[PDB]
Parts: sequence; structure tokens; C-alpha cells
Amino acid sequence: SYDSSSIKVLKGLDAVRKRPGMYIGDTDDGTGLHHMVFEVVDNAIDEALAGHCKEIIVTIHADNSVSVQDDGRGIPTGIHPEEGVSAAEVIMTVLHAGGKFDDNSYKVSGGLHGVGVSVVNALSQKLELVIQREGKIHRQIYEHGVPQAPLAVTGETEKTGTMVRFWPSLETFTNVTEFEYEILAKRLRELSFLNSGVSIRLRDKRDGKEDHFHYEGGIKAFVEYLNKNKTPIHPNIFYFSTEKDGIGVEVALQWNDGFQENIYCFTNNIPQRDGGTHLAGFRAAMTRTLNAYMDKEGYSKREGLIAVVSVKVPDPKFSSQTKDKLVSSEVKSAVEQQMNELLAEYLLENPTDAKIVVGKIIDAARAREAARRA
Amino acid sequence: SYDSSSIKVLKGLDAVRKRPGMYIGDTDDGTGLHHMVFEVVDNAIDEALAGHCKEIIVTIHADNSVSVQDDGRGIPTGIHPEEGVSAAEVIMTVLHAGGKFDDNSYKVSGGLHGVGVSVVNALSQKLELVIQREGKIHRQIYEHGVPQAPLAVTGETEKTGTMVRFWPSLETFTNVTEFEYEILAKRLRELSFLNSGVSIRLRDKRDGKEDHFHYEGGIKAFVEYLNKNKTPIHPNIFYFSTEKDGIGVEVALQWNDGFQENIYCFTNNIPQRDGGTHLAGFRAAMTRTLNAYMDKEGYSKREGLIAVVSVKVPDPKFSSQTKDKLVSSEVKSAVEQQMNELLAEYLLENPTDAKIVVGKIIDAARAREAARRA
Ligand SMILES: Nc1ncnc2c1ncn2[C@@H]1O[C@H](COP(=O)(O)OP(=O)(O)O)[C@@H](O)[C@H]1O
Ligand SMILES: Nc1ncnc2c1ncn2[C@@H]1O[C@H](COP(=O)(O)OP(=O)(O)O)[C@@H](O)[C@H]1O
Ligand code: BEF
Ligand code: BEF
Ligand SMILES: [Mg+2]
Ligand SMILES: [Mg+2]
Repeated sequence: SYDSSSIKVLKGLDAVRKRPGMYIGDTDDGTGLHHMVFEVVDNAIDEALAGHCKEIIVTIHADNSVSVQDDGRGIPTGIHPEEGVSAAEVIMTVLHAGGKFDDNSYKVSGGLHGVGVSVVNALSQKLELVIQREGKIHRQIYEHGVPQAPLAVTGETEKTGTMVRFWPSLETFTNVTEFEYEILAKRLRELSFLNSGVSIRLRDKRDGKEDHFHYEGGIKAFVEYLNKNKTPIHPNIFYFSTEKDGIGVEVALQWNDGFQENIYCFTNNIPQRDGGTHLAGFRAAMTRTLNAYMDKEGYSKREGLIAVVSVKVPDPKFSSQTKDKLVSSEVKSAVEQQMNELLAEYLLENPTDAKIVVGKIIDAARAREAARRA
Repeated sequence: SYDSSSIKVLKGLDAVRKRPGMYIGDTDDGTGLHHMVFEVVDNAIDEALAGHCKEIIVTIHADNSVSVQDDGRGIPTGIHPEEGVSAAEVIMTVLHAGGKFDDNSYKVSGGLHGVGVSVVNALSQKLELVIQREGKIHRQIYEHGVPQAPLAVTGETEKTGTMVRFWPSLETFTNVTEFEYEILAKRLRELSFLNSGVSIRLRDKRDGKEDHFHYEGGIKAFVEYLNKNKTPIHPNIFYFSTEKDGIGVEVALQWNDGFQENIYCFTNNIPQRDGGTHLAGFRAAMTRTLNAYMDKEGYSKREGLIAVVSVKVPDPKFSSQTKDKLVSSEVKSAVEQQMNELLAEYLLENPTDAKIVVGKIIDAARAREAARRA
């Protein structure tokens, strides 16, 4: 009734179809459905991080599919030894297969699990792959993760690029089956701030609607754009970009007169909705740097803050498969030391801003303490 | 400089060692280190869910290892066809391999990915496996996930059981390398409330300290125990257990005079720190049932609530690999319909409690509205 016959092994992409939650996320509320695009976008953005991709075009087609065109190096096409098929297919049909397991192809990348586009192939009733590399145009087609034919040359070109178009399987995603412009747009807008000098085009063929994102101001202008609708209470955005002890740290921030706290963290451009070591360094330096400034300015002894903290780390570790929280320990200490040094400078060189920020922080403690009215 | 040679495939458990974050979680803060135990405990608890395990003993050894003994059916020992080795080894060395992919061995289980104890084997410098099944005692030993010898009979017994002891690899976990009594204890305490009639023993061989958890009152008494230190403002805990349309729903709750909101959700006994469809049904029924009761009692038109919502579902879907959030859509609607029917009854049959709970909820809106003092 329960023995060795009871124990089944899932091969290839079957485990992804069997358990999409593990790999793509919520298959019902639209978040996994949109994450199918992002997985593909992130692989492009990774070509960009490495200096090989300056244009990305994401297209929402009229048949419910979505495509992502990059002018990167193109997924490798030659025969994989060991696996005995094109390298391109190995990456589409094998889990834990890729070139971000070391640092030889992307010094730094979002990807690291060797799975993402594998997942997309598996949860897609159809996938189309068009590779421009080594002078040749190569192409292949899959259905529910199955190659209907080996990868084949179908022309000649000088261009370099990868194009992936997928039609999600409805045998997996439910309720939210249609792609939403604004969800894709918000993430690509943010990508353009994180990737200066890369053109990111968003096309919707359902209604002719279009976007071209290519802001220049980097995460500085990201901050401005986030304070676009609240009122910044001080004119000088704190900003820096450093790269020390193998870690890239880049921070921008600026306070408005509202009451929210919005600190957007990123590791190799992937968002951490739940923070992690980089957030924690950010807060420890904020609090230490601030309190010294008060002590010095003779004061005795969060709200309105918008900030972007973006780090570049060679081999990050997350807490989970969603990359929602960064754990690489050495990153707390890197953001800490850097903020402490430069925020401290910032306050000296901008004493007018300083006093205003601290004046807001004081004002808020005064408000709550004026509910000693019991 | 970047071609087919650039694309590496990780085989067996190497991908777990390479990316533990994906599979075990934070390797630095102790949470993944403790999750190594829980993975093993959950597999035992699963034997219990199926009616085959009435005792679990978890032992913290003096050499930094931990063991988990169950009187379940024992992991299968016979040769696996296809894989050509004992079924036991397949489960220890293969990803996406197990018997919770269908419903033939566990109608309902925490496990579903076919990975957990595989992960533990991989992140353990040593593992020991002792299986009591089919009259024979079987045993095997691994090192960094590698079987030092096939699985072997080493005695005869009538007993049935599985014993796993592991010594975490320090080449993976950092900072927090030592097991903490209280973390294991808190989860096993809770397990005993969720699993009535199962004895769960916790042993620490570092200091002779011991616990035996075997509460009888089920999730009802779980609630009492959570209100043990705050003041319950009403004597009758709302409770029910139903199983309808293939879904088990069990809820207990009770309000105290504090201001926190603590609603503990579970699916096949796994915690959802971030809620999901079961939480959402719980809140929608709470609010609908409450508002009808006010309307009826002539009132015009969260805080202090402690509740446990535990569901039993055959094939759950989570949003992520951590099982932190449940997405199985049909579960919103099941908890909704059941709460609505029975909470409504509860308020009728206990009008004294009713008025008190609603009186607290009114009191809180009165307090905040008395900060119209601007
Ligand atoms: N647009 C692209 N251009 C070049 N290489 C790509 C592209 N997309 C995917 N790849 C290759 O495929 C590999 C595996 O892809 P994926 O499964 O998404 O996982 P990962 O990015 O986790 O390694 C990548 O590491 C990269 O080497
Ligand atoms: N204590 C146990 N008793 C009986 N069977 C077990 C035990 N632990 C593990 N197993 C078997 O091993 C399988 C795979 O284990 P695991 O890798 O933890 O994944 P899962 O529980 O996700 O299937 C289980 O599904 C179950 O069939
Ligand atoms: F994109 Be990989 F799976 F990190
Ligand atoms: F325990 Be299994 F990996 F869900
Ligand atoms: Mg990727
Ligand atoms: Mg398991």
C-alpha cells in the first residue's frame, strides 16, 4: 500500500508544471503571469549589465503572447557537449543550467539560479526563440516546453540578439490570463533609471499604445520621479555611487512632507520587496549619521523618506527563490560604511537641507508626544 | 569569450549547495539552519496526518547534530526501478522525488515539492538514516549528500519508523551555527495542538533539558494557550471543524483586551506567515457576519483578536517555495462559507460574548475618532 512503487521522480520541466508556485509564484492573481515576462526581461537586463545590450523591446501581442527583443550577444547556439544538443535548448529545457553560476560571462547579474526562462518555457503552451549570433539567424519552437525541432540556421545577419515570445499555458494560469500594460510599464520605467543608456521600448499591439523609456538621470532622477507628486521639502537629493571591496553601492534619497516610508532596494537590479542586508545597512547608517549631526548641532536627546538603494554584488545570496530579501552579510557592512561616510559629508555641505530634514523628524516626534492627552 | 562552453549544468544536489537560498533560506541568521530540522519534522508530521505515526522525538545532540525519530511506516527501502537503487536513496539524492505528488500515500501532506529532505542531505556534512520497515532495520550514511554505501539490512524488528540525524555543513551555514532549544520548541508545541493524540518529545543532550508535548484540546486549546498571558475579555472560544467539498476547515478564535492582531494560518500544518486565500476568507466572513449582527441588534453604521485557521487541502498551491502564502483559490470560498454559517450561529447562541466583542470593536473606533482634537 506504500512502498518503492509509491515514489515518483519528476523529470525535465514536469516539476515546474506540477508545482508552479515553487518557481513562478501565484498562478491565479496575475503576479506569476506577469513574472513570466520579468524573468525574460531580467535576462535581457543582464546582457545590459555586462555592457552588451543597449536596446530592449517588449511587445504585448494581440494573441495574448508577449515578446522581448534584445540586442545582446545572443543565447549560445553551438552543440553542448555532455547534453548533446544546442546550448540554447539546454537552457530552455534544463533546470539549473546557465552561465551566471560563475563570473566568466556576467561579472554581475540578476540571474543566478539557472531556472527562470526554463520556467517560462515550461508554463508556456508555445514558445518561439530567435537567436542572432556568429553571423547566423537561428530559430526554434517549443510547445509546453518541448522542442518541436532542433535549433536551425534560417538566414545570415551581422546583428546580435535574442528574441523570446511566449504564449502562457492556460492549463496553469487562471483568473488573470491577460497582460496588463501598466504592470509591465512600471517595472520597465524603473529599469530605465537603473540602466542608463539602454533604450527600453514597450509595445501594446492590442491598442497601438507605446512607450520608450530612456531616462538619463540614473537613480537620482528615479528619486525625483518618485517625489514628482508629493512635495519635496528640500532641494538637494543625496546621491552617491561607489564600488569598493567588490561591492557596488548606489543610493539616492530625498524627503517629502507626507507621512509614508518608501525605500526601494535592489540587488543587480532585482527588487527586494522585503529588504535585507542592504536595507539594514542603510538604516543603521541613517540613524548613526543623523544622531551625530544632532549631537554636534546641540539638539538634546522614517516619515517622508523616499530612497533608492541599489547594489551590485558578484555572488548574491537571497533568502528565498523569489529574491525578495538579500542575505549576503558583507552587504550590510558595505552600505553602512559608505552611507556613514557620504551622508555625513552630504549634511555638512548642505546644512540648509540638513536642518529641514531633522526639523521634520523632530516635528513628528512632537506630534505623537502631543497625544499625551489622556 | 561567451559560447556553449559558458553554459554549465548543475547535477544531483550540487544546485542546492550552490544556491541554498533557493531551497533552505537564509544561511546566516539561523532561520535556514532551523528550517533544516523543520523539513524533517514536517515529513514525520505527514506520516501522522495519514494515521501512521503517533510518536515523534527530536533530539539536539552534543555534537551539534539533530535527530528526528518517528514511528511512522518508514521510508520505502526496496529497489527503485528506473533509478536502480533503494527508494530511500532516491528520495535523499534526487530533487523532485517523493510520494506526495499524488494522493495514494498521503491523502494530505505538508510536503508537495519532493525536495525537502533532499535539501537537508545536501546541506549536511553528515547524514544518518535508519529505517524500520518490512521486519528489517535498514541503515545508510551520507556525507555532503553522497551515499558512502548502499542501504543495508542490519537487524530484525517488528517496529516501524524512520530516524534521520544530520550534521549541518558549515561550508554553508554561517554566524548562527548552533541549534536553539526555544525555536524548535515553539514549533513543536504548536504542532502538538495541530496534531492531537501524537506525542512529540524534544530532547537536548547539551544540558539534559526535555519536553513532552501532547496537549489534547486541539486548536481550541491552542487559542487558550495564546491568550494565557493577555486577558481574554470573553469566556467562550469560537471553534469548529468541518470537511466539505474536499476541504478541511478548522477555526478557533477569541479576543483579549490588548491591541494586537494575531491570526495564525496553516495548510496541512505548514504555517503561512503571509496568509493567503484562507486568511482572506476568514476576514471576509468575519466582517460580513459581524455587520449583519450589528444591523440586527440596531447598531448604526482586528484589535485584540487571536485566531487559528488551519486547513486541510489535498493539493494545495502556494505562491512560493517557502509555502508562506496559500493561493488555492477554492480555499477562500471554503473558509468564507463555513465561517459565515458558524460564526453567525456562534453569536446567536452566545449573545453575551457577542455584545462584548462588538463593544470592543466599537470602543476602538471611539478612541481613534477622539483624535479629532486638531
Ligand atoms: N537574452 C539572453 N541573452 C543571452 N543569454 C541569455 C539570455 N537569456 C538567457 N540567457 C542564458 O540562459 C541562462 C539560463 O537562463 P535562465 O534559465 O533564465 O537562468 P539564469 O539567468 O538563472 O542563469 C542565462 O544564465 C544566460 O546564460
Ligand atoms: N519520515 C518519513 N516517513 C515516511 N516517508 C518519508 C519520511 N520522510 C520522507 N519521506 C518520503 O520522502 C519523500 C520525499 O521527501 P522530501 O524530499 O522531504 O519531499 P516531499 O515531502 O516534498 O515529498 C516524501 O514525500 C515521503 O514519501
Ligand atoms: F534567472 Be535565474 F533562474 F536566476
Ligand atoms: F517537502 Be517537500 F519538498 F514539499
Ligand atoms: Mg534568468
Ligand atoms: Mg518533505
